[PDB]
Amino acid sequence: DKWEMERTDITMKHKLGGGQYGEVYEGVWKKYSLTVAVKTLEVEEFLKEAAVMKEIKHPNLVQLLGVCTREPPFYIIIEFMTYGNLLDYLRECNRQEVNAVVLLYMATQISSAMEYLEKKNFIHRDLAARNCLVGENHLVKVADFGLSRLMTGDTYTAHAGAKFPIKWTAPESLAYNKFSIKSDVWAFGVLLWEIATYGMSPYPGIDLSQVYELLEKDYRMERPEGCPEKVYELMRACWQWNPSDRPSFAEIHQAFETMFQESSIS
Ligand SMILES: CNC(=O)c1ccccc1Sc1ccc2c(/C=C/c3ccccn3)n[nH]c2c1
Ligand code: NA
Ligand code: NA
Ligand code: NI
Ligand code: NI
Repeated sequence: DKWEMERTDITMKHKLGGGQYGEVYEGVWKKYSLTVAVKTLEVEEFLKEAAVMKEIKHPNLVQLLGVCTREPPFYIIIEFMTYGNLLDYLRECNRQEVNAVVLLYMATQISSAMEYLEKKNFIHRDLAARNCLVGENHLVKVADFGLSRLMTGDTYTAHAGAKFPIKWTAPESLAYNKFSIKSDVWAFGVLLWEIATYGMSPYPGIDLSQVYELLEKDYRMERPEGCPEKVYELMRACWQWNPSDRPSFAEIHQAFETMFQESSIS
């Protein structure tokens, strides 16, 4: 395995982001003088997460640097994203800096990554602002591929009693445990809303237990202040009850590439 490397190549620092990420550590890869992120350690899931990261490559997907899978503790070496997660980044930013153009740019990058996954027949299953990472100059990458899967059909069935982030999860996924690229499209809609609100929590003040009933009744979050109408329209298409009525990531991406360029012209 070309991805396999010597653990002693890495000097292990403190846990990343005060522990919010689970067991993931800042580390220094000494040879290359490089700060990296190291995921350590059922290991069954852990190892497949690594095999997946070896299959996917894209400028907006967090890149695998290497692994030590041969003996415990197991390492998963991932590129270090200097600004941390998108949620905290949106909350803490200077909005004059991270403005309407930047928000468009973020959606374009993320949708670019999802269009690539869609074309490859993968699903992510954990899309959300907390799972995106931010680099210099508002570079954004999707991370956390632990639940990512290469599909054999058009649908994937989570194991019985698996539990999900209710406010990001598509109705068919909540009810039937069925995931598809369409379910990702739904979650991407929630991510857009997180972006438009600079990291507000979705369905504000609405208790988790009532969310599914509301969706069945075709309640959807309102258009965030300052959110351009075209973007709200996309959100609403993402939240269609029928998965087959949700746009593809190819379409979503094209819509953002268009908006982003027109905004850059101004
Ligand atoms: C087990 N958990 C994950 O794999 C996971 C889940 C959600 C989001 C990310 C990750 S893995 C991860 C975590 C942090 C990073 C970073 C840097 C994090 C950071 C950097 C500055 C300040 C605060 N946090 N670079 N690359 C990373 C990869
Ligand atoms: Na999801
Ligand atoms: Na599962
Ligand atoms: Ni593109
Ligand atoms: Ni494209």
